[PDB]
Amino acid sequence: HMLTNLVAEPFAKLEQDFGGSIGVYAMDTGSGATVSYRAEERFPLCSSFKGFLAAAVLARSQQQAGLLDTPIRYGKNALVPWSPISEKYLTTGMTVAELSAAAVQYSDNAAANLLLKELGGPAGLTAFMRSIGDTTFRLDRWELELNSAIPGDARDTSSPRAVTESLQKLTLGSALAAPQRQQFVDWLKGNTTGNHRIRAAVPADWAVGDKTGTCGVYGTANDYAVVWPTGRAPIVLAVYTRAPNKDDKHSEAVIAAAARLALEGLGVNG
Ligand SMILES: Cc1cc2oc(=O)cc(CP(=O)(O)O)c2cc1C
Ligand SMILES: Cc1cc2oc(=O)cc(CP(=O)(O)O)c2cc1C
Repeated sequence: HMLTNLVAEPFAKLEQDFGGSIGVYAMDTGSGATVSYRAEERFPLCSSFKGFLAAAVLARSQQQAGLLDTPIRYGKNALVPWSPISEKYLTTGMTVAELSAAAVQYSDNAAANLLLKELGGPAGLTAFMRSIGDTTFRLDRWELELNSAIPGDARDTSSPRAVTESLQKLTLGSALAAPQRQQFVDWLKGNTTGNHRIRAAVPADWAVGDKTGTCGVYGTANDYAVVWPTGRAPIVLAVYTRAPNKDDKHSEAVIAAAARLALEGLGVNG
């Protein structure tokens, strides 16, 4: 409770300047200390579900040897706006592992939908999240409909706390077997879409893996990350935003600033 109180007022001022709501949960995996701000409210996942999607693929690969190297062929009708990798392999197909890397590191929408199909759709990803003990996460729709970010709509949402707890289980805990855990971490470390979010708050000498989400409406965007500061245990954190009006713009700078405050509250000099 103490650390959450240290940064309560700065968080309130930051979201007031932003003009919306900011939700943050950050966990120091060494001491167990946490920082919360609106950490139990639901926020739209936007593309951030794609990280958990890749983890679910990795979990299935523990039971289905050769899943990762399976080729997937698809037609032009599988392409979705913002499919930067999968459009370049339309005429050849891609493997499940390549689709997973594209979904994580480029937020590729066609790749995400193809992998959702393999796992049984939104309910199948939700079922995987239930299997690791996450009772908050829900995915309901596909790309791009899941980005609607309608105020008060619980579809395609989770909470910053549940996102962080599930991220910890998959990247540092025992939810995945050791080889799959490191592959998930490696995919997150190679993300290309988050340079202006949590990574902007993290010194250059720290390792970081993250997954972004941007809904394109309602000031709604997010990022979650595992951060390895030098000389101490890793930090896991999630920063989610939303705003009341459809035309409100998200802010990457606000996400970076919220990450800075969370790390400061935890006592992580950065
Ligand atoms: C995609 C997926 C969905 C799942 O939904 C479940 O209800 C239970 C599990 C764990 P399992 O029973 O297979 O050990 C589960 C796993 C994956 C990858
Ligand atoms: C609708 C939409 C807007 C986006 O605007 C961005 O600025 C960044 C991305 C990639 P994301 O941050 O979601 O990983 C993005 C994705 C979608 C579907």
